[PDB]
Amino acid sequence: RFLCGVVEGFYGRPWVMEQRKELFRRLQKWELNTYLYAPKDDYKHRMFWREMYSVEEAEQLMTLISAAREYEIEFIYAISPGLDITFSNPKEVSTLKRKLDQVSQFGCRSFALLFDDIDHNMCAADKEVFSSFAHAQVSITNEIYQYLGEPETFLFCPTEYCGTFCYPNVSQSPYLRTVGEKLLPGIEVLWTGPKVVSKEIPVESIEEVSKIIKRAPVIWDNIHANDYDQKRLFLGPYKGRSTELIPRLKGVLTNPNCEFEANYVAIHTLATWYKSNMNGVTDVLYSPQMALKLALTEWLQEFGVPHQYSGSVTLEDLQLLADLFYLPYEHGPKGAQMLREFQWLRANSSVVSSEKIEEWRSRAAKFEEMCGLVMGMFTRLSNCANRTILYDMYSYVWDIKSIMSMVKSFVQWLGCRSHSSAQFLIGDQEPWAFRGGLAGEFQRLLPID
Amino acid sequence: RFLCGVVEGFYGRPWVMEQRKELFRRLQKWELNTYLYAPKDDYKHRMFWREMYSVEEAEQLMTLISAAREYEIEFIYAISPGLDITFSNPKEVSTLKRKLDQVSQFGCRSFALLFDDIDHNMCAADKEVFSSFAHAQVSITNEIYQYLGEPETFLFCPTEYCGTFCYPNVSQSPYLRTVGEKLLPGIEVLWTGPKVVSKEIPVESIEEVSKIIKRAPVIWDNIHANDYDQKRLFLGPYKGRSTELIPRLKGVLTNPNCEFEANYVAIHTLATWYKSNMNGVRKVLYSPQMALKLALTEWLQEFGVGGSVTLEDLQLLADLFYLPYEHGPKGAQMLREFQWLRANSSVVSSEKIEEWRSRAAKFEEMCGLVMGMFTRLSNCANRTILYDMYSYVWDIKSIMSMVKSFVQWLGCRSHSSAQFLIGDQEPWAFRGGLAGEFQRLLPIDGAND
Repeated sequence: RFLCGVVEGFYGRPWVMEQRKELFRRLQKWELNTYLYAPKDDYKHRMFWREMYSVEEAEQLMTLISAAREYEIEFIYAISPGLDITFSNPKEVSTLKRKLDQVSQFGCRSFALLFDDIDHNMCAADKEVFSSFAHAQVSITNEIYQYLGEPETFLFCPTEYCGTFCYPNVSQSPYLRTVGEKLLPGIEVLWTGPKVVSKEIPVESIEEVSKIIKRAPVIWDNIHANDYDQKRLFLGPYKGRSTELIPRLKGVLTNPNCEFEANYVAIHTLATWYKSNMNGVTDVLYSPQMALKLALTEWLQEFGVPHQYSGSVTLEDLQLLADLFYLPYEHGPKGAQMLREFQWLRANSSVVSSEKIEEWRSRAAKFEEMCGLVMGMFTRLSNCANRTILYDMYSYVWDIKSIMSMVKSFVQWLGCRSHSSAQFLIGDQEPWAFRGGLAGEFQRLLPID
Repeated sequence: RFLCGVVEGFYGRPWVMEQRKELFRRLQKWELNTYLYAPKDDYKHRMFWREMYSVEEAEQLMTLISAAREYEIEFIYAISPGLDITFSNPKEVSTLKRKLDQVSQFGCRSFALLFDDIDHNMCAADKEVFSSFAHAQVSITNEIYQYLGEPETFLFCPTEYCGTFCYPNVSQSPYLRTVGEKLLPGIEVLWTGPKVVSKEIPVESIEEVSKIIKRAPVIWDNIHANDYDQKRLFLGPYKGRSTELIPRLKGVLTNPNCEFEANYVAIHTLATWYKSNMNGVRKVLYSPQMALKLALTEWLQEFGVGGSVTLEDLQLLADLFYLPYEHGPKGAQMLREFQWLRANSSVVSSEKIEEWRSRAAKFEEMCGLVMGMFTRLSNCANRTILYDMYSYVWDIKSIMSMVKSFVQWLGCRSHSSAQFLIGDQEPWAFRGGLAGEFQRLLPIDGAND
């Protein structure tokens, strides 16, 4: 039993039920088998957890679970009470029991309770009754696990769910020691990696946290998570994770972008990565570039379902789009090539000599060709017939077009200003000082590398 | 008489029909009377305008027109033929006639021809039949206008509508002379301003346009439109417009933000500019500050069901996202305080450093006010208003917290190391993506020769 699926786990704009039914269709085509419902800004889930659903909310949740059971996807209703809860008071425990009982009647078999992004200080009665935070949380998890008759897949996310959040280490922390000692063995734990956003989840960190919890954890994976930076978007493949982590784990649950239609690659490459191996003890039987190419090919076929009726987008346009928006700690090959060409062009911009003028103007012409490629990419993407995918990522491609036009203008200005032929950079483009709207001003007034 | 209303005329995701009915309810509540439907990223309006409506969206447009007529708002179905239109081809004119005629059979009574961003001239036989491009546009506008038997309100938007678009000057341009002579009266024109964002439309620019168009223009407002960057919104007043423009104009149409729920303040302050100030003809009196206070009071009344949001939070929110050019008083105060502190940064922790610490204490207090504004706005009952503007308040929250940590490092500059915090966020994990990196590498005023 392996829990390979998608956790909705971001902040702000939760998905709609039609999007989740399309997600359940998408997982069943890709042989994935789980879905963890935990949207942080759904107000019946986090900010108010004592409040019960209405009749229409129960109906849409009931048909959501029915669509999941139709599509062989294990719906896991999670619930995060940790912002305001008295664990010592049994009234909050019984209210949580009532809420989990009402969601039991909607057809849910798998459940979870989540304790994330909360301060480590407790109440006065919680400090009076119980010794530490982890003892109270593991007593709540054991009480809910006994109250629901020990479900087959129950998930528990700790407050120190990554390597930076736990102190002093992953092994000397008293929190993970209490969690590993006092927990029932059928309850799977959640984990993220060395950070909240992990560049890599190495094998040895998984093995030492499997020592400290005495179980194989399920990695909540915020690789393509979009909630911390809403100016960014990630369309890279499922990289940074070795294929030998599958026998050392109980599940991989990816937390994708806040926009649903930008998540074809981020779930399909996870499906290809899970299809690499399933058992047995720079990567063997998995290439992230080949999984990225397969994801973009199937996504181009998704684009071609309405095609052009009611130029079209090509595969090279999608590859440029994925290379422009790749990873929280990486860019694409084309994006890094454009970065190093612009850094070269602004290096010797002030003094350019002969053969030096020849190579400068040739690489400036190559940069203008790449700028025309991104203009053609945006124009062919805006002429597509799948309108929902266009509306989900219109701000990002609009922002990269509106930046790259002025970058193309400044490279044309530098081509003018290599020789003494008057002009000004102000006369080429107006030097605006209001990008971001008092956020980019503070961002540019803050130091970078 | 006067066409004071809202043009839904941006790039991005167009609004759904139910929030358009909510918009019609708000326009009925604020004594506005117009709505210019022209969403530029719609696959039936701008591109593929020749395609007839389907058998499931025709009833949606019919119910939208009937909901407009219920609240006594003039639905103006604009159409943008200017992508691949052949003006001299009569079959294209017949397809345009059938397309407008099927909206005329949907109950729509006002129509508009829109010619934005088509300033490229005609070609082959199209360019030689007509003497100028404007002659072709006013001839097909007169043909459509007499085909419909002269409707009461018809709007012709040229491509030379911006003051910098008209070449040369305003009066010396041949386009505005051809439009002002060879177009029939009763077809009112659309004029944005001396700029495309229109910081200040004065009386004299309106006189210089009205002497060449021989009528009064209905003024387009991109004063709160965020379709050019989509990284900020605008909650400011209707600043930059004299009260005496109402007898010299035929209408004012406001293009608001692409997020619908952030448009309460801008449309309401337009309403307090019009219906509370000089409805009559009078050939300074409107206070933008009191209009902003009234708009924020009514928006606070919208915000109720209880997340305890106060009016100081909304004044702070409107000051954080204020105008395309200006900022709020509190936002400019925070920016000038932060640049004073980063200019007068203490080497170690007499007179200078004490005043520095006092201003740093006030700065961290108002940063905590920003945090309180976000955490009270996240607890509001009406979730859709939160979901529309979540990215902007999240961005300003995270940027304000990093700026507060940088001020905390600046208070102990000799003691602490690795700048603000070494937490693998020195590029803020490449904030903005490639758009942010190329924007920071653009020489606005830092590397400006």
